[PDB]
Amino acid sequence: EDICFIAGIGDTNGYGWGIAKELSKRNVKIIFGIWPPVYNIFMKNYKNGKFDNDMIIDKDKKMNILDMLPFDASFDTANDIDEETKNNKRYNMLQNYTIEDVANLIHQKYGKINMLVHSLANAKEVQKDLLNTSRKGYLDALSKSSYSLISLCKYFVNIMKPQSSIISLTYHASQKVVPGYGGGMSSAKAALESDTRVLAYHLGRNYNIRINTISAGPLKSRAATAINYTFIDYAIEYSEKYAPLRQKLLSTDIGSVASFLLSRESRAITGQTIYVDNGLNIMFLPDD
Amino acid sequence: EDICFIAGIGDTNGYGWGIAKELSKRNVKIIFGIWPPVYNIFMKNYKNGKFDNDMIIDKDKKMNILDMLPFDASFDTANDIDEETKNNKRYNMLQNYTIEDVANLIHQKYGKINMLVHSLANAKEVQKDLLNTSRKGYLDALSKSSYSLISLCKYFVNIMKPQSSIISLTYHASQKVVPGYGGGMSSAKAALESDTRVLAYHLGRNYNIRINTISAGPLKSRAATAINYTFIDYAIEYSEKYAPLRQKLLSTDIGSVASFLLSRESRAITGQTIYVDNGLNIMFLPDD
Amino acid sequence: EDICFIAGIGDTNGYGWGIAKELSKRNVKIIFGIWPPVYNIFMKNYKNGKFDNDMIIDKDKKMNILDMLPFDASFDTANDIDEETKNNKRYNMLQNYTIEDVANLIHQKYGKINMLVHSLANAKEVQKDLLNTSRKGYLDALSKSSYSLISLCKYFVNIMKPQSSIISLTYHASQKVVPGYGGGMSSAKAALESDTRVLAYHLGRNYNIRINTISAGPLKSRAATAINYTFIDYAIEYSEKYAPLRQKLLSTDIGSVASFLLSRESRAITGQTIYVDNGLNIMFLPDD
Amino acid sequence: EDICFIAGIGDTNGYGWGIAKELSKRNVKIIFGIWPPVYNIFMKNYKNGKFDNDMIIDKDKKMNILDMLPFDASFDTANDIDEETKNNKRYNMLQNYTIEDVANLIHQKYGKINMLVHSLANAKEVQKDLLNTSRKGYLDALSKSSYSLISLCKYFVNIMKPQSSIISLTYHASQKVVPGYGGGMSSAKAALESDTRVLAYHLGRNYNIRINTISAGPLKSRAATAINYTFIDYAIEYSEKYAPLRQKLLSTDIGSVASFLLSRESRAITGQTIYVDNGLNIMFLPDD
Ligand SMILES: NC(=O)c1ccc[n+]([C@@H]2O[C@H](COP(=O)([O-])OP(=O)(O)OC[C@H]3O[C@@H](n4cnc5c(N)ncnc54)[C@H](O)[C@@H]3O)[C@@H](O)[C@H]2O)c1
Ligand SMILES: NC(=O)c1ccc[n+]([C@@H]2O[C@H](COP(=O)([O-])OP(=O)(O)OC[C@H]3O[C@@H](n4cnc5c(N)ncnc54)[C@H](O)[C@@H]3O)[C@@H](O)[C@H]2O)c1
Ligand SMILES: NC(=O)c1ccc[n+]([C@@H]2O[C@H](COP(=O)([O-])OP(=O)(O)OC[C@H]3O[C@@H](n4cnc5c(N)ncnc54)[C@H](O)[C@@H]3O)[C@@H](O)[C@H]2O)c1
Ligand SMILES: NC(=O)c1ccc[n+]([C@@H]2O[C@H](COP(=O)([O-])OP(=O)(O)OC[C@H]3O[C@@H](n4cnc5c(N)ncnc54)[C@H](O)[C@@H]3O)[C@@H](O)[C@H]2O)c1
Ligand SMILES: O=C(Nc1ccc(Oc2ccc(Cl)cc2O)c(Cl)c1)N1CCOCC1
Ligand SMILES: O=C(Nc1ccc(Oc2ccc(Cl)cc2O)c(Cl)c1)N1CCOCC1
Ligand SMILES: O=C(Nc1ccc(Oc2ccc(Cl)cc2O)c(Cl)c1)N1CCOCC1
Ligand SMILES: O=C(Nc1ccc(Oc2ccc(Cl)cc2O)c(Cl)c1)N1CCOCC1
Repeated sequence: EDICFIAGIGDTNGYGWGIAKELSKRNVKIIFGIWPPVYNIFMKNYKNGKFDNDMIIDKDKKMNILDMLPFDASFDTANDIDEETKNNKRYNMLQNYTIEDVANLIHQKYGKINMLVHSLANAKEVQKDLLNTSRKGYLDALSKSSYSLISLCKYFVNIMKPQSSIISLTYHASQKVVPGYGGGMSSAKAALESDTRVLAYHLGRNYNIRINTISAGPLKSRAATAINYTFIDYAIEYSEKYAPLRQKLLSTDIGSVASFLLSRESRAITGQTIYVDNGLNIMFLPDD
Repeated sequence: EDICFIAGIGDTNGYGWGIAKELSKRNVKIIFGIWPPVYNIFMKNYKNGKFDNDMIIDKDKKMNILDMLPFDASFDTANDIDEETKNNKRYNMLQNYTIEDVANLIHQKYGKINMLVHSLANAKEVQKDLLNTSRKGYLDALSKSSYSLISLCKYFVNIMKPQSSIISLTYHASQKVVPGYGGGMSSAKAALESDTRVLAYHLGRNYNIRINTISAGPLKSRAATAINYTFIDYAIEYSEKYAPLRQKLLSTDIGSVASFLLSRESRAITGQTIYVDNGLNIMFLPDD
Repeated sequence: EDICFIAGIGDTNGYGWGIAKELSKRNVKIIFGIWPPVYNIFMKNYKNGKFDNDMIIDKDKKMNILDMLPFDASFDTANDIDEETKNNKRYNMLQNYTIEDVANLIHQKYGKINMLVHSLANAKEVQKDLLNTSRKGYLDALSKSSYSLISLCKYFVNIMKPQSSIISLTYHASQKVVPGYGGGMSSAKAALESDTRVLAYHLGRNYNIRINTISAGPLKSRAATAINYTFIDYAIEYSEKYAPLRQKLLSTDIGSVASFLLSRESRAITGQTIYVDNGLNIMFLPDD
Repeated sequence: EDICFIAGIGDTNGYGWGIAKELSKRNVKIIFGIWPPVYNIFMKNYKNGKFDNDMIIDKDKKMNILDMLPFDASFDTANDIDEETKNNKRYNMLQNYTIEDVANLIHQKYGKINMLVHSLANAKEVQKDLLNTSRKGYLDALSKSSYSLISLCKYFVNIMKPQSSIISLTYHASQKVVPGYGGGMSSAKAALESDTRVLAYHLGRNYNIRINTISAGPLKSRAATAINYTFIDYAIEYSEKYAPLRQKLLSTDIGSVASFLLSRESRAITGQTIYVDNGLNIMFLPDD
């Protein structure tokens, strides 16, 4: 009897969605954590069947969405959330959306979960290059994109079965330089990729939980479109031109590998950056 | 209905067998390629029921062994087999056992296959360390345990459908040094992990076929015992003491990962070393 | 005519000192940036000849200390420094010790410098393990240990000659897990190691400056003693027991490599993590 | 007063020569080991002044060539040289040219040496890609360009002082794929980079000798021209266009790094691949 929390959703054009579709294939209950600023739009959009098409699985199954909670990766507990976001139009008429508040809500309603997905990123200044990034700007990126992963584990470790599994999405910009991947994201993902290891050790030895990370090719998600003729269009162009696998990478191409990593079928794998990127990661020089 | 060729089983105590079992679970049909030295024993042993306990699958399955063929990875085509090997006690009574000849035999009997497993390694002077390995010994190591992959691939690709997948097995002693892993075994493993990428580019672009490699943790196999209470018993103790996951590492743990990679679930992963080893590889210092 | 700024000093038992001794060997003017809280103790200690012994270079040379400035890697400009540290006993009777204020002071007095050393770390919670680290705690570590490097480059790029060179000290805890290396340091060093690359590209293409990083073995510095029978005593124990180079790693063992990296003799090397650690980094399993 | 043996010079257009020059600058004495095919030409050419322009060092130095010996890296001892090679036009008139024989010759003439350079690579089927490389071709690649290092080391160690150092040259196509780098050259390079560690452990612990390897950028050498406006001209264009450092890569750039590693300045570095390549290796995506 299986439950998965997915932290990081605001639409259906991302990897979290990809991941939720493939998990559904093996009958796993999905709990979405939506960033509060878009929680209400996402919810109204759901009710109104915008995703009814996107919720279909090959074999005549609905995606089994157990619940849909506001979730904000920038605050660990209730006592971390500041006054300005306390007023905030959007945040104001929701509650219990810190990391710890949602680890509780979920636990409260459905018991122990046993799969966890970190699928979120923010870098206020992704626009700028690493050199022109401000401290405040850089640290937000690390807080929201890297630390949040640790913070999830701490709070969710307590509501997880043993032999549970955690994942997290990463990008190659942390190993090799991609110009334009600014704001400290590259920085942020390096730490993620390393924290993944150290967590794998603490989580592995103490609770017998596994944690891994998926290094993803480029997908024209709502968030990648925000980066920028958008660098995501160029990343996909190059990738489909040059990657050893000449096909088009789909969000479920990631979903399947994730479903695998969240399953027992992978009990011997932990602390791994796993590359799901049509093989681009292995190339040095272009063919032309 | 998929068919897979596993190159290099001698007994039910290896990773090959582990991979055989887990594939069977997913209902894929098994062609075993066996080293002539041990062909007749394996065959005799199999007939006498000795493997019957070992062919038990959890959900009351047997094992779909489609065939058991003599096979030797040193010989590419028939004009390679030297007059001595040709005439040897073991080799004289057997036929069609070069890489090309079994690629043909299998094709005639069962048509194009879609999965290919490389689970053999060999090295004359394995007991001698790198410095004291002869040229003859080292090139032999590489020939048997590295090149056989490139050759398996040259010949087998033409009897494989597109979207098919190929995996091999490696050891972490290619990346960081474990002394006692001699005779150029480290060298061959490092070659095989590089070969794995170059081939992922050629096979990827030209056949839309994927190739990957599992860097496995330590197992008490027949051939791991051969290294000179032995180095493998020490390895298994270290792993079970110092690895993030303190569970005993089972060949079916590798088995199920190999299964995953050979399936369509892994359609966007290629050219990668995947570690299946309880996460030992992430450790720098023993905590104790 | 050569000048080097070294950001991160409070005594003579660290790597910055090691680095300053070896640079002196090739007649490079040294400018120390001391953390304000210990600036005055360090200065009084200097005047009183505590370091007169440590200032000797093999070949009858004094270390040429051009100047000694208070320097605080946690504030980028004057407008970043808060009220509490504005009162602060220690900080209060010093001025111009932000990153930008010192890039100016130096420039003002001696012109363009042409070698830059980042040799500093802070992680408030190094005591704890990654899991038990707080957000505030983690982000301090990244701010002080990782971001500061970027911040140096931005401000110092402007007072550097072209063909200048920058370095930074790192630790293997970012690639492989060392238990006990907590507080987000591991995290911090990963980002450093990656920022080093991305900076190498921006700095390389724009100003023709090189930037590299030195991955150091363990040294019983004043700061390592603070970590903890102190994990630094254990790190050295293991290292001297097991590293391929059986000798004792000295702070100048690092100093020489740094002097090399800061010289023109290395004009083709950039964005590199360079391991100066008696070779420990390359080992998997112990000998026993 | 140090002596170094450079294995593999054919002309003044390679990295060997570059390494020869930079060493000379540091006043170390040069023993050249030359491949018999080109021995007589090199020698004749040298006598006729043709290299005199090329032997200019900046600070009005010449070059301290202590000796120029015939040398062939395929033959370990004299009982290896087959009757055919023994009798060949080029090989018949020359003597003491196996790895052991020159290790002896040099010892008799000049006593124990302290520096050792490995700047040779060779591969029969370099023009064919990995998939289409024969077993014969590949093992030949490995024999010549990989094993010769392990053998140079077995024999030369006993005519080397402790604290001595050994370097070899590699290409980045061992890590990420550059197609056109065939015949198993990628494979040999990957072996050599693994060999480099295993040997750093054996030589480190048993002789207190260091071994490292320079992964060089592209140079218009004689042997780089041989690969089939050629692949190397494309390589040089890519490097000079897309690398962080847009300066033209010169063999003396490698030269001076090799010098550094062979000196005591690098006493704490061993088993490493050091990249000397204008930082190209850090790039994932071309910015343009
Ligand atoms: N698509 C790609 O090109 C690509 C490639 C490689 C890796 N990735 C990674 O995959 C992951 C998913 O990104 P995506 O591409 O699916 O785009 P996306 O827009 O679906 O993902 C970003 C999501 O995170 C949310 N978010 C931001 N801050 C948050 C916070 N504090 N709390 C809760 N939610 C928050 C956003 O609202 C959004 O829903 C990211 O970590 C990204 O770094 C993406
Ligand atoms: N066992 C371990 O502890 C371990 C750990 C990590 C990696 N690996 C790797 O996994 C793979 C399989 O390991 P294993 O322990 O299961 O080995 P194993 O005990 O199954 O023996 C390998 C098999 O290959 C066969 N073989 C040898 N030479 C051959 C040739 N020329 N042609 C055809 N067949 C040949 C042998 O008869 C043997 O049955 C190897 O590549 C090994 O490097 C093993
Ligand atoms: N010795 C080792 O065991 C070892 C090993 C590998 C790497 N390193 C790295 O080497 C570098 C130097 O450390 P060390 O071992 O020489 O110890 P150290 O005590 O000399 O270095 C820390 C110095 O940084 C200073 N500092 C802290 N925060 C600062 C700030 N905001 N502004 C200015 N200065 C500040 C401290 O006062 C201290 O002088 C560090 O980056 C460390 O991570 C050390
Ligand atoms: N040139 C480049 O663009 C480049 C780039 C990266 C790495 N490298 C590496 O640097 C090293 C030297 O490269 P290079 O371009 O200077 O080569 P090169 O043009 O100097 O040729 C190598 C030399 O080795 C000699 N040689 C070949 N086989 C031999 C044998 N069996 N015994 C003794 N000598 C032998 C050849 O005569 C030749 O002079 C090689 O290992 C190469 O892989 C070269
Ligand atoms: O954080 C932002 N950007 C952003 C950028 C990259 C991201 O992810 C990736 C996208 C593509 C690749 Cl190829 C890799 C990625 O990791 C994500 Cl998920 C978000 N914002 C919010 C505030 O400012 C506007 C944009
Ligand atoms: O090649 C041989 N030995 C050998 C050594 C390692 C091997 O594989 C591994 C086993 C354990 C680990 Cl931990 C890693 C491995 O790679 C294999 Cl399959 C075989 N021979 C020939 C000489 O004696 C008989 C066995
Ligand atoms: O930042 C702190 N600790 C600290 C820890 C490790 C450090 O460096 C290293 C030391 C050893 C190795 Cl082996 C590696 C290192 O990177 C440094 Cl320079 C500082 N503090 C200040 C506040 O709390 C008390 C201790
Ligand atoms: O082995 C041969 N070719 C060859 C190829 C690459 C080599 O080295 C490299 C050159 C450029 C880069 Cl960019 C990388 C290299 O490693 C070397 Cl020294 C030699 N032969 C034999 C057949 O024809 C004559 C030359």
